[PDB]
Amino acid sequence: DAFVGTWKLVSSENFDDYMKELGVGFATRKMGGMAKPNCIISVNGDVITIKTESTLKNTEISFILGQEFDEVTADDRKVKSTITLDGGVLVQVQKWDGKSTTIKRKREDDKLVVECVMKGVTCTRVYERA
Ligand SMILES: CCCCCCCCCCCCCC(=O)O
Ligand SMILES: Fc1cc2nc[nH]c2cc1Cl
Repeated sequence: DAFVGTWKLVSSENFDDYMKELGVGFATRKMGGMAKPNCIISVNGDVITIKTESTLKNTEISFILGQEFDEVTADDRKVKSTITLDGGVLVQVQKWDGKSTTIKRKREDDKLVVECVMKGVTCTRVYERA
């Protein structure tokens, strides 16, 4: 849809703080902090795939909107994830150990804007088409 494409990270604010609030240790925060991943989003019927590719790590999720799935995150959390579409925004929630974080992906002009929230910390990442 609006989301399908190959996207490259162009900007990020507060991602270290976000990773810290998730419990990510220093070595992994250091690897994530200056990573400039690509995000490849595709759809085949009911099934949406999001690949995230960077020099040191590749991850992938495939899902159906509104159906919970098990996910291993890039920082090795084992989470239960659910993704829905709300007003054109893809809203992902991850739940583990009684905690939750939300990742919202939205299309704005030329950009794919991703907002990640954990407790009082909000991170914003912007991608542009590769
Ligand atoms: C190898 C570096 C891994 C860094 C671990 C980061 C923690 C996972 C949070 C990912 C939030 C997704 C944001 C996005 O799609 O831009
Ligand atoms: F959040 C991330 C997720 C990733 N998955 C693969 N490489 C990545 C780099 C970053 Cl920073």
